[PDB]
Amino acid sequence: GTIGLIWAQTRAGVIGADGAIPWRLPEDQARFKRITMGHTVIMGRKTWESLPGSVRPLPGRPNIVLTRDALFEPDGALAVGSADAALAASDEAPWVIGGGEIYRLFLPLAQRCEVTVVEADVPGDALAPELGEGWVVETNDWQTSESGLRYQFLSYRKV
Ligand SMILES: NC(=O)c1ccc[n+]([C@@H]2O[C@H](COP(=O)([O-])OP(=O)(O)OC[C@H]3O[C@@H](n4cnc5c(N)ncnc54)[C@H](OP(=O)(O)O)[C@@H]3O)[C@@H](O)[C@H]2O)c1
Ligand SMILES: CCc1nc(N)nc(N)c1OCCCOc1ccccc1CCC(=O)O
Ligand SMILES: [Ca+2]
Repeated sequence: GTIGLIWAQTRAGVIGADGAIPWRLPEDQARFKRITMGHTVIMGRKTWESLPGSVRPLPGRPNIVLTRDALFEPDGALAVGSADAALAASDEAPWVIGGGEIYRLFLPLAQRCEVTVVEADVPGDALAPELGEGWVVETNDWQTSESGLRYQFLSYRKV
């Protein structure tokens, strides 16, 4: 089993504000879709609710949602009550897709983090997990989106 985390953050670590992602980055959406397609995706209940209805559930991927309500019913997805239960229901290579609470829950089990860093001085109430010792990453050139925002992809792997 290989657990991955995937997220997009500002340079300062912000990932969400008022239940949404406070920027638009189409190159990141395309990358996220390509990376996770065909894999189990694990998310917190608030992230399930932040999904636009047209992509809820995320198509072509088994959706798993963590909640403490044993009778929460995400149509087209599986609701589970614990990290162990989510992994027991996962395929061999699940991606943890947020949000802040769920990233911190699965980080100790993760083997890679696919991170998009965005150049945006925007505040928020949800933060990316802190990567301490144990990870190695190669830097990539910063890119400019058609939306005009500058962004960087980073692929962290466990040492
Ligand atoms: N930038 C990115 O890449 C990215 C990606 C995804 C989301 N986000 C943003 O992040 C924000 C959401 O993050 P968040 O931390 O607020 O919410 P979250 O982690 O997505 O969901 C939190 C919820 O998950 C459930 N949960 C948490 N710990 C649990 C546990 N141990 N066992 C079972 N269920 C558990 C609870 O649901 P119940 O209340 O139902 O019990 C809790 O309220 C949004 O603003 C979203 O836009 C950003
Ligand atoms: C694209 C946002 C995003 N980007 C990265 N790098 N990691 C995430 N965990 C993430 O969040 C996933 C949850 C929200 O996903 C969306 C939010 C708005 C529109 C579309 C999608 C996903 C679309 C798809 O994957 O088909
Ligand atoms: Ca129903």
